[PDB]
Amino acid sequence: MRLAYVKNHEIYGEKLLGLTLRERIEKTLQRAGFDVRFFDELSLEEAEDYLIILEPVLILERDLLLEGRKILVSDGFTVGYFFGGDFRTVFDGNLQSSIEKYLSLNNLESYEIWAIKLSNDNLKTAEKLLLSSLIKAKRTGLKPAYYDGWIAREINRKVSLRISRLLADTSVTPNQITVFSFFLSLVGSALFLLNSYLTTLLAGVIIQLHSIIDGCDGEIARLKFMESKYGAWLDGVLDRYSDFIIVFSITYVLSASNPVYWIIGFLAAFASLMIAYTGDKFVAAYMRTYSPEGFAIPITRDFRLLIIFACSVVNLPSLALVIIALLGNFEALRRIVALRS
Amino acid sequence: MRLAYVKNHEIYGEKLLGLTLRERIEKTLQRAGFDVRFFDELSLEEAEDYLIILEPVLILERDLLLEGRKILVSDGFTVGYFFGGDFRTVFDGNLQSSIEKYLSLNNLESYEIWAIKLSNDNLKTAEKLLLSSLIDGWIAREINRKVSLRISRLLADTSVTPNQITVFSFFLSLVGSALFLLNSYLTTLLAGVIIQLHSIIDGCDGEIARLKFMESKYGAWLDGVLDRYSDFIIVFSITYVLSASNPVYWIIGFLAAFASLMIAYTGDKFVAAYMRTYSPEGFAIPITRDFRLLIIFACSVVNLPSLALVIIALLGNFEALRRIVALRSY
Ligand SMILES: Nc1ccn([C@@H]2O[C@H](COP(=O)(O)O)[C@@H](O)[C@H]2O)c(=O)n1
Ligand SMILES: [Ca+2]
Ligand SMILES: [Ca+2]
Repeated sequence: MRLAYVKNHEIYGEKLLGLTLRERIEKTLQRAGFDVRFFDELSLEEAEDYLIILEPVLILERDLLLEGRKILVSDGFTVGYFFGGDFRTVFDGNLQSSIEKYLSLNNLESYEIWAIKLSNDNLKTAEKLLLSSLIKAKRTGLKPAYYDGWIAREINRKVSLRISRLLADTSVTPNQITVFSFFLSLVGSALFLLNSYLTTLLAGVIIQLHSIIDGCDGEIARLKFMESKYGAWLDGVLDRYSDFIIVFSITYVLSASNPVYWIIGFLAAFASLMIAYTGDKFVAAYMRTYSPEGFAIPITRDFRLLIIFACSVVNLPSLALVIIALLGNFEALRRIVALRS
Repeated sequence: MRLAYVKNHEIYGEKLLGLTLRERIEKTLQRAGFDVRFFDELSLEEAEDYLIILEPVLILERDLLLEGRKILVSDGFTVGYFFGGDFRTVFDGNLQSSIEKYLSLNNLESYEIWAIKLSNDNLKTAEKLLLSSLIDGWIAREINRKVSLRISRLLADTSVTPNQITVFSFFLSLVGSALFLLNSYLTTLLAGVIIQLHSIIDGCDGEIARLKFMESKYGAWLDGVLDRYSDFIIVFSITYVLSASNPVYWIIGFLAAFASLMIAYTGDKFVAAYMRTYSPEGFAIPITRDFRLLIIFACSVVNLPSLALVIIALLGNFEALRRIVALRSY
């Protein structure tokens, strides 16, 4: 057992994006493997490790790991104290004094964690930073199947985070967003079948909307601590259905004009599914996030859907199939070669 | 650090399926987290734990776990002694005496492990049991393994690696696919046979990996990836030929390919998300890879590969859907 002692402050009672700052620090520290104790006056109980947090803080990092004596800091400011079990031998019933003594006996290295000290002044800033911590990027401490591609990071998350901000104050769940997003991909696919510029343009727009909103399920999951194994599985599975059905619809319409597009469609669908499969099979076999260093063809899902959108607005959905088939199949083969080392 | 002391025996020098019995017990005990010491006369070094093996044995368990002092037995026969660090406080330079003493101070429980005591008599039996200890579905396990183990038995005494088998297996699937493209009953029949051969041989990579301690993460990744390529290319080849007679088969082929890929994806995504093997506890539609290839083989021998596409498209898509619903609880 590891104990996290958190000193009470009235500001913890304030709600930030659907949860009190109190439950936020509680849930983050629990995820980090600590039993939490809020206190006005500290009474020390037995544990292997002690984490002490005196000033009100919002922890933004996702995968906090605490091994060995350290002082936790955020931009030079002390966030909390991580003391060893031997703190018992020092504690004299006065917290202020006992910390002073323990620090004089030890030479604690400072350790940087992503956090923001809470004040009545800067909650708007806390909100902005909390939202920014929801993206799938190694910078946040998250450890997903794989991280956001460049389009996701610089285009799509900018929009979806603003949607998630509004959803945070509702009862909407991640699984509901995942299913709704899947449904949107079906609407887009149906629009392709109507075989006209107007509906093809609309299909493209709705597919890019789908791409954006598909980021909200993960954002809300992380934002309200509603992540689940099934949720991660379902989101991946339905994204595969979406990718296939979108290509199927475009291919089906085009095949009336030239049967050669069945071949291109087959290859585009295969490529789309295999970019996802090579990544998830990596996680399955290696038990770590898939995240290659250096060169890689940008043909992850955020790119594929943007390409479908762009080609659709100029009424050339056929071109999207060609690009995905080419780029996607080359990237899959490249991944095979690159991973051997 | 934990030390495994293994008494020398001439029988350890004999090769069993590509490795000496010495190398086998060494690698098994290393995998289990022990540093190995072969000995005629025992000299004790410092460690948290001691494992002592006096009689020549082949250990068949792959994930051996030793927590707390025990006597290791196989069908009542003592395989080895697992003593605590305090054995140091007892050891007097004579192994026989020290074991007697340590056992009189302790009341060790017996712990059952899968192993076989080695003699010049039962090495044929050792080979059979070792092959049997090497672990896509019920067809794979209960039909195909009967043939693949016999192939793996022969490959074990060569330098062939799991990755080489995986790539050769992939190549066979391409040969089968090419045969479908030639569009005649004879070549469709041959395609079916080669696809089932591919199914059988594809299990050899895992057998050889475990048998020769050559498992790797990349090997597991590569087999899965190339199996997806194979499933797609086989269906593509059948569909392409059929599309000449009726374009509706493009649709069925599309659905058969998707189904094949999604059965694999739902399974591997499960491992990625849950960090456990995917294994339903009750009913499931039998449409894992071993079944799919058998269906293609069977339909091909009566010149109806089109029926294989319909069956895979139907069973595979329903099974994917079933998994979605079922896992909402699991
Ligand atoms: N229904 C959902 C959707 C996403 N998630 C979480 O979000 C991750 C995916 O993030 P994105 O949706 O932002 O790409 C999943 O792997 C899982 O950790 C979830 O837990 N339940
Ligand atoms: Ca999503
Ligand atoms: Ca396989």
